[PDB]
Amino acid sequence: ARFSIEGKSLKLDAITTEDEKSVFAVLLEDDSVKEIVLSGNTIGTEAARWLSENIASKKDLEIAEFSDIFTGRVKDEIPEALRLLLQALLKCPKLHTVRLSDNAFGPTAQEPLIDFLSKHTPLEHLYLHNNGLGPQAGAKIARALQELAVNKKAKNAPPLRSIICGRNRLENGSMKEWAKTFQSHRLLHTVKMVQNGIRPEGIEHLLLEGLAYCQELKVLDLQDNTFTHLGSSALAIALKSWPNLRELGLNDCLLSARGAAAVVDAFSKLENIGLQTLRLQYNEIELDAVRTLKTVIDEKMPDLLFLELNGNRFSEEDDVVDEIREVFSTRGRGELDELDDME
Repeated sequence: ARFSIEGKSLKLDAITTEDEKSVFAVLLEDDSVKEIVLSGNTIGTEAARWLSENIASKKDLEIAEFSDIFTGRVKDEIPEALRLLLQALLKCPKLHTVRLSDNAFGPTAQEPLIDFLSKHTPLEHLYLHNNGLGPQAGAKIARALQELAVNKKAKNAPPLRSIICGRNRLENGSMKEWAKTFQSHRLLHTVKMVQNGIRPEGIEHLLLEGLAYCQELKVLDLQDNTFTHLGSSALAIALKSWPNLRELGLNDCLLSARGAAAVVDAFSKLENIGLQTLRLQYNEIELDAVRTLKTVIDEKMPDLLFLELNGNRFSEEDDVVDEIREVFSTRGRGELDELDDME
């Protein structure tokens, strides 16, 4: 059973009488509830206390979509409801996916968040995007998630599979911590830390000291973070570590021209590339690497389906473009994006 009040825009400081008889009747009557969507409403303290008691009873709850549930609330008054909700979830043994994005978590709201994240061993997919964390709080999430690995390990719990944490200003200052968090979770399948303001030295460290140890990695998205030649050379080295890589997201990462050359040259050296999606939008990439890429895709990437090169430093009119297009045509599979905004 799936319960949703999504986008109902409810200013719930508490749970009324008919609001309890006409809104959360299913959540208050059904026990086999497997999903709960509270996204798009404002949850006050009292309401949170109500839901908590009606959520801890759902022993088969697996998905908790609680993104966007505190808009309008005073940042430092959210901790009580958060704690009440997260502590109720720690009682749901089959809860594998938790989403808490689009929620402003100040340093205070971070305590119950940290305790929960460090204790919920059944967690497999976490979504924590756009919470205004920052470097300080970012390392706290990292650190807590490292405690999760230990608890999971002692309890034989399933491994963490997804980690979506972007648009949270993690930047360079919390990268030594995440590297450690990825060392703790080497069975990860999806990782997305887009738009965090991470810079060259943080990208390099994160890739080589962290992600590189994640061999089951299928999807990696480091969209909108500064790579430069440094970060790029660090990727060129990490690549060989992900034999199961399917999607590599690198849009707006300013890999640089030589950066991109180094990255393309790394791929050329990998055999059996099961890669399907390659995003290289706005990376200051120039013609020469695209020509090299052209060959690499044709000879070394038989499963490619999506290629993004818009915004780079070569023109759609260069002959390599029609060459690429022809690789797809002949194969009958794969597509290039529209190059309408080149440099």
